[PDB]
Amino acid sequence: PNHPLWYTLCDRYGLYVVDEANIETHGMVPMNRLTDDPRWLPAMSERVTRMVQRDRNHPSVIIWSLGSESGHGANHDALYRWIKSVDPSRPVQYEGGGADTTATDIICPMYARVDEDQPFPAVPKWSIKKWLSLPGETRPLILCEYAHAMGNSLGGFAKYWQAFRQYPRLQGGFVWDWVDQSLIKYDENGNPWSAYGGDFGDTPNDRQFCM
Amino acid sequence: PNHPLWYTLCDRYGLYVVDEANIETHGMVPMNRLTDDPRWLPAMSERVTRMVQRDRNHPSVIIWSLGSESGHGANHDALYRWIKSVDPSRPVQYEGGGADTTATDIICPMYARVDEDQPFPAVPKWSIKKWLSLPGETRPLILCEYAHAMGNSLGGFAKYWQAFRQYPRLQGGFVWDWVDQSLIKYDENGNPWSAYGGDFGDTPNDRQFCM
Ligand code: NA
Ligand code: NA
Ligand code: NA
Ligand code: NA
Repeated sequence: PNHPLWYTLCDRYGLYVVDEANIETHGMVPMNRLTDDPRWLPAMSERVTRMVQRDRNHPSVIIWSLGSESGHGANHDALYRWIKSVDPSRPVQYEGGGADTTATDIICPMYARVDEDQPFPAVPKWSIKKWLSLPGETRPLILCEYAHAMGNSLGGFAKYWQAFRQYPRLQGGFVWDWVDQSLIKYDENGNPWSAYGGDFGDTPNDRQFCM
Repeated sequence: PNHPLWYTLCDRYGLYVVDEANIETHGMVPMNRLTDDPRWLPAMSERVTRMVQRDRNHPSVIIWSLGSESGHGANHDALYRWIKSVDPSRPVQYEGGGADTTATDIICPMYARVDEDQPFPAVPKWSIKKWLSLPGETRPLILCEYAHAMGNSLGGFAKYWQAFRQYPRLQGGFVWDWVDQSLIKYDENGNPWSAYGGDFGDTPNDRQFCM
Protein backbone atom coordinates (compact mmCIF):
# COMPACT_ATOMS: atom_id res chain seq x y z
CA PRO A 1 0.00 0.00 0.00
CA ASN A 2 1.22 3.48 -0.85
CA HIS A 3 1.42 6.82 0.87
CA PRO A 4 -2.20 8.01 1.38
CA LEU A 5 -1.75 11.04 -0.90
CA TRP A 6 -1.06 8.81 -3.93
CA TYR A 7 -4.67 7.58 -4.06
CA THR A 8 -6.01 11.14 -3.74
CA LEU A 9 -3.84 12.23 -6.66
CA CYS A 10 -4.86 9.17 -8.79
CA ASP A 11 -8.53 9.89 -7.92
CA ARG A 12 -8.20 13.53 -9.09
CA TYR A 13 -5.78 13.23 -12.00
CA GLY A 14 -7.36 9.99 -13.25
CA LEU A 15 -5.39 6.73 -13.01
CA TYR A 16 -6.64 3.19 -12.46
CA VAL A 17 -4.85 1.74 -9.45
CA VAL A 18 -4.07 -1.80 -8.41
CA ASP A 19 -3.75 -1.64 -4.62
CA GLU A 20 -1.39 -4.36 -3.40
CA ALA A 21 -0.95 -5.97 0.05
CA ASN A 22 2.55 -5.63 1.60
CA ILE A 23 3.25 -9.37 1.40
CA GLU A 24 6.29 -10.79 -0.39
CA THR A 25 8.18 -13.97 0.65
CA HIS A 26 10.23 -14.42 -2.54
CA GLY A 27 13.28 -15.78 -0.72
CA MET A 28 11.48 -18.68 0.96
CA VAL A 29 12.08 -22.20 -0.35
CA PRO A 30 9.71 -23.12 -1.86
CA MET A 31 8.12 -19.69 -2.39
CA ASN A 32 4.87 -20.61 -0.58
CA ARG A 33 6.51 -21.97 2.61
CA LEU A 34 4.94 -19.22 4.80
CA THR A 35 1.81 -18.50 2.74
CA ASP A 36 0.66 -22.15 2.91
CA ASP A 37 1.31 -22.23 6.67
CA PRO A 38 -1.75 -21.54 8.89
CA ARG A 39 0.49 -20.00 11.58
CA TRP A 40 1.30 -17.14 9.20
CA LEU A 41 -2.34 -16.53 8.21
CA PRO A 42 -2.89 -13.95 11.01
CA ALA A 43 0.10 -11.78 10.08
CA MET A 44 -0.92 -12.14 6.42
CA SER A 45 -4.60 -11.28 6.97
CA GLU A 46 -3.75 -8.02 8.77
CA ARG A 47 -1.76 -6.93 5.72
CA VAL A 48 -4.75 -7.54 3.46
CA THR A 49 -7.69 -6.55 5.68
CA ARG A 50 -6.15 -3.30 6.96
CA MET A 51 -5.35 -2.26 3.36
CA VAL A 52 -8.98 -2.75 2.28
CA GLN A 53 -10.29 -1.00 5.40
CA ARG A 54 -8.06 1.99 4.54
CA ASP A 55 -8.41 2.37 0.75
CA ARG A 56 -11.87 1.01 -0.20
CA ASN A 57 -13.44 4.45 -0.69
CA HIS A 58 -10.89 5.55 -3.34
CA PRO A 59 -12.42 5.45 -6.86
CA SER A 60 -8.94 5.06 -8.39
CA VAL A 61 -8.43 1.62 -6.81
CA ILE A 62 -10.12 -0.70 -9.28
CA ILE A 63 -8.37 -3.98 -8.42
CA TRP A 64 -7.19 -5.53 -5.13
CA SER A 65 -3.95 -7.47 -5.08
CA LEU A 66 -2.99 -10.10 -2.48
CA GLY A 67 0.71 -9.21 -2.76
CA SER A 68 3.74 -10.31 -4.72
CA GLU A 69 5.92 -13.37 -5.28
CA SER A 70 4.86 -15.55 -2.32
CA GLY A 71 3.96 -18.70 -4.26
CA HIS A 72 0.42 -19.96 -3.85
CA GLY A 73 -0.67 -21.06 -0.39
CA ALA A 74 -4.04 -21.76 1.24
CA ASN A 75 -3.78 -18.42 3.10
CA HIS A 76 -4.04 -16.73 -0.33
CA ASP A 77 -7.29 -18.56 -1.05
CA ALA A 78 -8.72 -17.58 2.35
CA LEU A 79 -7.78 -13.92 1.89
CA TYR A 80 -9.05 -13.90 -1.68
CA ARG A 81 -12.48 -14.99 -0.40
CA TRP A 82 -12.37 -12.51 2.48
CA ILE A 83 -12.05 -9.60 0.05
CA LYS A 84 -14.76 -11.01 -2.23
CA SER A 85 -17.27 -11.08 0.69
CA VAL A 86 -16.30 -7.71 2.12
CA ASP A 87 -15.90 -5.83 -1.16
CA PRO A 88 -17.67 -7.33 -4.21
CA SER A 89 -17.09 -4.05 -6.09
CA ARG A 90 -13.50 -4.78 -7.17
CA PRO A 91 -11.82 -7.84 -8.77
CA VAL A 92 -8.99 -9.53 -6.83
CA GLN A 93 -5.79 -10.51 -8.60
CA TYR A 94 -2.63 -12.32 -7.54
CA GLU A 95 0.23 -13.64 -9.69
CA GLY A 96 1.82 -16.17 -7.32
CA GLY A 97 1.87 -19.90 -7.99
CA GLY A 98 1.31 -19.74 -11.74
CA ALA A 99 -0.74 -16.57 -12.38
CA ASP A 100 -4.01 -18.49 -12.99
CA THR A 101 -4.74 -20.05 -9.58
CA THR A 102 -8.01 -20.06 -7.65
CA ALA A 103 -6.81 -16.89 -5.84
CA THR A 104 -7.14 -14.56 -8.84
CA ASP A 105 -10.00 -13.19 -10.96
CA ILE A 106 -7.52 -12.12 -13.65
CA ILE A 107 -4.78 -14.10 -15.40
CA CYS A 108 -1.90 -11.88 -14.34
CA PRO A 109 1.44 -13.36 -15.34
CA MET A 110 4.77 -11.58 -15.10
CA TYR A 111 6.90 -11.57 -18.28
CA ALA A 112 4.80 -14.04 -20.24
CA ARG A 113 5.81 -13.51 -23.87
CA VAL A 114 3.46 -12.74 -26.77
CA ASP A 115 4.09 -15.78 -28.97
CA GLU A 116 6.75 -17.82 -27.20
CA ASP A 117 5.87 -20.31 -24.44
CA GLN A 118 8.17 -20.76 -21.48
CA PRO A 119 7.08 -24.19 -20.20
CA PHE A 120 8.72 -24.06 -16.72
CA PRO A 121 7.57 -26.95 -14.53
CA ALA A 122 4.58 -26.22 -12.19
CA VAL A 123 4.53 -22.47 -13.01
CA PRO A 124 4.80 -22.21 -16.82
CA LYS A 125 4.58 -18.86 -18.64
CA TRP A 126 2.43 -19.59 -21.66
CA SER A 127 2.27 -17.30 -24.62
CA ILE A 128 -0.43 -14.84 -23.53
CA LYS A 129 -2.39 -15.57 -26.72
CA LYS A 130 -2.30 -19.29 -25.96
CA TRP A 131 -3.00 -18.83 -22.24
CA LEU A 132 -6.42 -17.29 -22.92
CA SER A 133 -7.76 -20.39 -24.69
CA LEU A 134 -6.42 -23.22 -22.50
CA PRO A 135 -9.19 -25.83 -22.00
CA GLY A 136 -11.74 -24.35 -19.56
CA GLU A 137 -10.07 -20.95 -19.20
CA THR A 138 -12.41 -17.97 -19.36
CA ARG A 139 -10.75 -15.11 -17.46
CA PRO A 140 -9.23 -11.85 -18.84
CA LEU A 141 -5.45 -11.58 -19.01
CA ILE A 142 -3.69 -8.41 -17.85
CA LEU A 143 0.06 -8.77 -17.23
CA CYS A 144 0.93 -7.64 -13.70
CA GLU A 145 4.48 -7.09 -14.97
CA TYR A 146 5.91 -7.06 -18.52
CA ALA A 147 8.60 -5.49 -20.74
CA HIS A 148 11.41 -5.37 -18.18
CA ALA A 149 12.90 -1.92 -18.82
CA MET A 150 16.35 -2.62 -17.39
CA GLY A 151 18.91 -0.37 -19.04
CA ASN A 152 18.82 -0.39 -22.82
CA SER A 153 15.56 -2.26 -23.14
CA LEU A 154 11.93 -2.45 -24.21
CA GLY A 155 12.73 -4.35 -27.42
CA GLY A 156 9.61 -6.12 -28.72
CA PHE A 157 7.27 -3.71 -26.92
CA ALA A 158 5.21 -3.19 -30.08
CA LYS A 159 4.56 -6.94 -30.22
CA TYR A 160 2.59 -6.74 -26.94
CA TRP A 161 0.49 -3.79 -28.14
CA GLN A 162 -0.38 -5.42 -31.46
CA ALA A 163 -1.57 -8.47 -29.44
CA PHE A 164 -3.46 -6.35 -26.88
CA ARG A 165 -5.31 -4.64 -29.71
CA GLN A 166 -6.15 -7.81 -31.68
CA TYR A 167 -7.40 -9.92 -28.71
CA PRO A 168 -10.41 -8.71 -26.70
CA ARG A 169 -9.36 -10.74 -23.61
CA LEU A 170 -5.79 -9.51 -23.80
CA GLN A 171 -6.47 -6.32 -21.85
CA GLY A 172 -2.98 -4.84 -21.43
CA GLY A 173 -0.58 -4.88 -18.49
CA PHE A 174 1.84 -3.04 -16.24
CA VAL A 175 5.40 -2.30 -17.42
CA TRP A 176 8.25 -3.08 -15.06
CA ASP A 177 8.85 -0.46 -14.05
CA TRP A 178 8.58 3.32 -13.58
CA VAL A 179 11.77 4.59 -11.96
CA ASP A 180 15.35 3.35 -11.51
CA GLN A 181 16.08 2.70 -7.83
CA SER A 182 19.47 4.40 -7.96
CA LEU A 183 20.63 6.41 -4.94
CA ILE A 184 22.86 9.51 -4.82
CA LYS A 185 26.40 9.22 -3.46
CA TYR A 186 29.12 11.91 -3.50
CA ASP A 187 32.75 11.61 -4.69
CA GLU A 188 35.72 13.34 -2.98
CA ASN A 189 34.96 16.64 -4.80
CA GLY A 190 31.40 16.59 -3.39
CA ASN A 191 29.94 15.79 -6.82
CA PRO A 192 26.78 13.59 -7.09
CA TRP A 193 26.76 10.16 -8.74
CA SER A 194 24.11 7.48 -9.19
CA ALA A 195 24.80 4.39 -7.11
CA TYR A 196 23.32 0.87 -7.14
CA GLY A 197 23.71 -2.38 -5.15
CA GLY A 198 27.11 -2.87 -3.54
CA ASP A 199 28.05 0.83 -3.48
CA PHE A 200 27.27 1.13 0.24
CA GLY A 201 29.40 -1.84 1.31
CA ASP A 202 26.16 -3.85 1.21
CA THR A 203 26.89 -7.53 0.59
CA PRO A 204 25.40 -9.81 -0.57
CA ASN A 205 23.79 -7.41 -3.06
CA ASP A 206 22.26 -7.67 -6.53
CA ARG A 207 24.13 -4.82 -8.23
CA GLN A 208 22.32 -2.96 -11.00
CA PHE A 209 19.17 -5.08 -10.75
CA CYS A 210 17.50 -2.28 -8.81
CA MET A 211 17.42 -0.16 -11.98
CA PRO B 1 -22.84 -38.97 -48.20
CA ASN B 2 -20.46 -41.23 -50.11
CA HIS B 3 -20.64 -44.56 -51.91
CA PRO B 4 -21.42 -47.13 -49.16
CA LEU B 5 -18.07 -48.92 -49.58
CA TRP B 6 -16.11 -45.80 -48.66
CA TYR B 7 -17.16 -46.13 -45.01
CA THR B 8 -16.31 -49.83 -44.90
CA LEU B 9 -12.81 -49.02 -46.14
CA CYS B 10 -12.36 -46.17 -43.65
CA ASP B 11 -13.53 -48.58 -40.90
CA ARG B 12 -10.93 -51.20 -41.85
CA TYR B 13 -7.96 -49.04 -42.94
CA GLY B 14 -8.49 -46.50 -40.12
CA LEU B 15 -9.54 -42.96 -41.05
CA TYR B 16 -11.75 -40.59 -39.05
CA VAL B 17 -14.76 -39.53 -41.17
CA VAL B 18 -16.99 -36.45 -41.25
CA ASP B 19 -20.27 -37.68 -42.83
CA GLU B 20 -21.99 -34.74 -44.49
CA ALA B 21 -25.62 -34.34 -45.54
CA ASN B 22 -26.17 -33.64 -49.24
CA ILE B 23 -27.21 -29.99 -48.66
CA GLU B 24 -25.61 -26.97 -50.33
CA THR B 25 -27.48 -23.81 -51.40
CA HIS B 26 -24.44 -21.56 -52.08
CA GLY B 27 -25.97 -19.67 -55.02
CA MET B 28 -29.02 -18.41 -53.13
CA VAL B 29 -29.17 -14.73 -52.16
CA PRO B 30 -28.73 -14.52 -49.24
CA MET B 31 -27.14 -17.94 -48.65
CA ASN B 32 -29.81 -19.07 -46.13
CA ARG B 33 -32.85 -18.12 -48.26
CA LEU B 34 -34.00 -21.75 -48.44
CA THR B 35 -32.54 -23.07 -45.16
CA ASP B 36 -34.39 -20.41 -43.09
CA ASP B 37 -37.63 -21.26 -44.95
CA PRO B 38 -39.86 -23.79 -43.11
CA ARG B 39 -41.31 -25.02 -46.41
CA TRP B 40 -37.87 -26.45 -47.25
CA LEU B 41 -37.45 -28.15 -43.86
CA PRO B 42 -38.97 -31.50 -44.99
CA ALA B 43 -36.57 -31.83 -47.97
CA MET B 44 -33.58 -30.87 -45.80
CA SER B 45 -34.61 -33.22 -42.99
CA GLU B 46 -34.67 -36.23 -45.32
CA ARG B 47 -31.14 -35.38 -46.41
CA VAL B 48 -29.96 -35.36 -42.78
CA THR B 49 -32.09 -38.14 -41.24
CA ARG B 50 -31.62 -40.72 -44.00
CA MET B 51 -27.83 -40.23 -43.77
CA VAL B 52 -27.79 -40.92 -40.02
CA GLN B 53 -30.09 -43.95 -40.49
CA ARG B 54 -27.72 -45.27 -43.15
CA ASP B 55 -24.29 -44.64 -41.58
CA ARG B 56 -24.71 -44.60 -37.77
CA ASN B 57 -23.12 -48.04 -37.28
CA HIS B 58 -19.78 -47.14 -38.95
CA PRO B 59 -17.03 -46.58 -36.36
CA SER B 60 -15.04 -44.47 -38.84
CA VAL B 61 -17.80 -41.82 -38.79
CA ILE B 62 -16.92 -39.68 -35.76
CA ILE B 63 -18.65 -36.38 -36.72
CA TRP B 64 -21.96 -35.58 -38.47
CA SER B 65 -22.13 -32.47 -40.68
CA LEU B 66 -25.32 -30.62 -41.63
CA GLY B 67 -24.08 -29.83 -45.13
CA SER B 68 -22.20 -27.08 -46.90
CA GLU B 69 -22.35 -23.36 -47.68
CA SER B 70 -26.08 -22.86 -47.09
CA GLY B 71 -25.80 -19.95 -44.67
CA HIS B 72 -27.44 -20.45 -41.30
CA GLY B 73 -31.19 -20.89 -41.07
CA ALA B 74 -33.60 -22.19 -38.46
CA ASN B 75 -33.85 -25.50 -40.36
CA HIS B 76 -30.18 -26.11 -39.42
CA ASP B 77 -30.97 -25.52 -35.73
CA ALA B 78 -33.85 -28.02 -35.77
CA LEU B 79 -31.83 -30.71 -37.59
CA TYR B 80 -28.78 -30.11 -35.39
CA ARG B 81 -31.05 -30.94 -32.43
CA TRP B 82 -32.64 -33.93 -34.18
CA ILE B 83 -29.18 -35.56 -34.57
CA LYS B 84 -28.20 -34.67 -30.98
CA SER B 85 -31.31 -36.53 -29.74
CA VAL B 86 -31.06 -39.54 -32.04
CA ASP B 87 -27.28 -40.03 -31.89
CA PRO B 88 -25.53 -38.63 -28.77
CA SER B 89 -22.38 -40.64 -29.66
CA ARG B 90 -21.05 -38.08 -32.19
CA PRO B 91 -20.54 -34.28 -32.29
CA VAL B 92 -22.45 -32.29 -34.93
CA GLN B 93 -20.72 -29.62 -37.01
CA TYR B 94 -21.77 -27.08 -39.62
CA GLU B 95 -19.80 -24.11 -41.01
CA GLY B 96 -22.65 -21.98 -42.45
CA GLY B 97 -23.44 -18.52 -41.11
CA GLY B 98 -20.00 -17.82 -39.66
CA ALA B 99 -18.65 -21.20 -38.37
CA ASP B 100 -19.58 -20.73 -34.68
CA THR B 101 -23.36 -20.66 -34.70
CA THR B 102 -25.75 -22.60 -32.45
CA ALA B 103 -25.85 -25.38 -35.05
CA THR B 104 -22.25 -26.54 -34.51
CA ASP B 105 -20.39 -28.26 -31.63
CA ILE B 106 -17.11 -27.38 -33.28
CA ILE B 107 -15.88 -24.02 -34.52
CA CYS B 108 -15.28 -25.14 -38.11
CA PRO B 109 -14.34 -22.21 -40.35
CA MET B 110 -13.16 -22.47 -43.93
CA TYR B 111 -9.90 -20.67 -44.88
CA ALA B 112 -9.59 -18.85 -41.57
CA ARG B 113 -5.96 -17.75 -41.31
CA VAL B 114 -3.47 -18.38 -38.51
CA ASP B 115 -2.65 -14.87 -37.35
CA GLU B 116 -4.49 -12.66 -39.82
CA ASP B 117 -8.09 -11.59 -39.20
CA GLN B 118 -10.54 -11.20 -42.07
CA PRO B 119 -13.37 -9.16 -40.51
CA PHE B 120 -16.14 -9.63 -43.10
CA PRO B 121 -19.48 -8.16 -41.94
CA ALA B 122 -21.82 -10.71 -40.30
CA VAL B 123 -19.57 -13.72 -41.10
CA PRO B 124 -16.00 -12.80 -40.07
CA LYS B 125 -13.09 -15.21 -40.37
CA TRP B 126 -11.03 -14.50 -37.26
CA SER B 127 -7.46 -15.64 -36.90
CA ILE B 128 -7.91 -19.20 -35.53
CA LYS B 129 -5.81 -18.36 -32.49
CA LYS B 130 -7.96 -15.31 -31.74
CA TRP B 131 -11.22 -17.16 -32.42
CA LEU B 132 -10.67 -19.64 -29.56
CA SER B 133 -10.39 -16.94 -26.90
CA LEU B 134 -13.30 -14.71 -27.97
CA PRO B 135 -15.42 -13.68 -24.95
CA GLY B 136 -17.46 -16.71 -23.86
CA GLU B 137 -16.12 -19.14 -26.49
CA THR B 138 -15.18 -22.60 -25.22
CA ARG B 139 -15.49 -24.96 -28.19
CA PRO B 140 -12.64 -26.76 -30.00
CA LEU B 141 -11.62 -25.39 -33.42
CA ILE B 142 -11.08 -27.70 -36.39
CA LEU B 143 -11.07 -26.14 -39.87
CA CYS B 144 -13.63 -27.84 -42.14
CA GLU B 145 -11.51 -26.43 -45.00
CA TYR B 146 -8.03 -24.85 -45.16
CA ALA B 147 -4.89 -24.50 -47.27
CA HIS B 148 -6.59 -24.25 -50.66
CA ALA B 149 -4.42 -26.47 -52.85
CA MET B 150 -5.20 -24.86 -56.25
CA GLY B 151 -2.33 -25.22 -58.73
CA ASN B 152 0.99 -24.14 -57.28
CA SER B 153 -0.20 -23.74 -53.69
CA LEU B 154 0.10 -24.67 -49.97
CA GLY B 155 2.30 -21.66 -49.23
CA GLY B 156 2.20 -21.14 -45.46
CA PHE B 157 1.14 -24.72 -44.60
CA ALA B 158 3.78 -25.02 -41.85
CA LYS B 159 2.29 -21.97 -40.11
CA TYR B 160 -0.95 -23.92 -39.51
CA TRP B 161 0.78 -26.99 -38.11
CA GLN B 162 2.96 -24.97 -35.73
CA ALA B 163 -0.24 -23.43 -34.32
CA PHE B 164 -2.16 -26.74 -34.26
CA ARG B 165 0.66 -28.14 -32.12
CA GLN B 166 1.00 -25.13 -29.80
CA TYR B 167 -2.70 -24.59 -29.00
CA PRO B 168 -4.57 -27.45 -27.36
CA ARG B 169 -7.96 -26.31 -28.73
CA LEU B 170 -6.63 -25.99 -32.30
CA GLN B 171 -7.23 -29.59 -33.21
CA GLY B 172 -6.33 -29.41 -36.88
CA GLY B 173 -8.38 -29.35 -40.06
CA PHE B 174 -9.26 -30.72 -43.49
CA VAL B 175 -7.20 -29.53 -46.49
CA TRP B 176 -9.09 -28.36 -49.58
CA ASP B 177 -8.82 -30.69 -51.27
CA TRP B 178 -7.71 -34.20 -52.22
CA VAL B 179 -8.00 -34.52 -56.02
CA ASP B 180 -8.28 -32.18 -59.04
CA GLN B 181 -11.67 -32.34 -60.74
CA SER B 182 -10.24 -32.49 -64.26
CA LEU B 183 -11.83 -34.63 -66.98
CA ILE B 184 -10.23 -36.54 -69.87
CA LYS B 185 -10.83 -35.24 -73.38
CA TYR B 186 -9.14 -36.34 -76.66
CA ASP B 187 -7.35 -34.40 -79.43
CA GLU B 188 -7.49 -35.31 -83.15
CA ASN B 189 -4.67 -37.87 -82.67
CA GLY B 190 -6.82 -39.54 -79.99
CA ASN B 191 -4.38 -38.57 -77.23
CA PRO B 192 -5.95 -37.76 -73.83
CA TRP B 193 -5.73 -34.30 -72.20
CA SER B 194 -6.90 -32.81 -68.89
CA ALA B 195 -9.96 -30.61 -69.32
CA TYR B 196 -11.63 -28.17 -66.95
CA GLY B 197 -14.49 -25.66 -66.86
CA GLY B 198 -15.51 -24.48 -70.32
CA ASP B 199 -13.97 -27.37 -72.27
CA PHE B 200 -17.33 -29.05 -72.98
CA GLY B 201 -19.11 -25.97 -74.33
CA ASP B 202 -20.38 -25.44 -70.78
CA THR B 203 -21.33 -21.78 -70.28
CA PRO B 204 -21.30 -19.95 -67.94
CA ASN B 205 -18.47 -21.82 -66.19
CA ASP B 206 -15.79 -21.32 -63.54
CA ARG B 207 -12.77 -22.55 -65.55
CA GLN B 208 -9.96 -24.15 -63.54
CA PHE B 209 -11.58 -23.53 -60.15
CA CYS B 210 -12.52 -27.23 -60.19
CA MET B 211 -8.85 -28.19 -59.76
NA1 NA C 1 -7.62 -6.27 -25.96
NA1 NA D 1 14.67 -5.17 -9.91
NA1 NA E 1 -3.79 -28.64 -30.83
NA1 NA F 1 -13.16 -25.46 -56.27
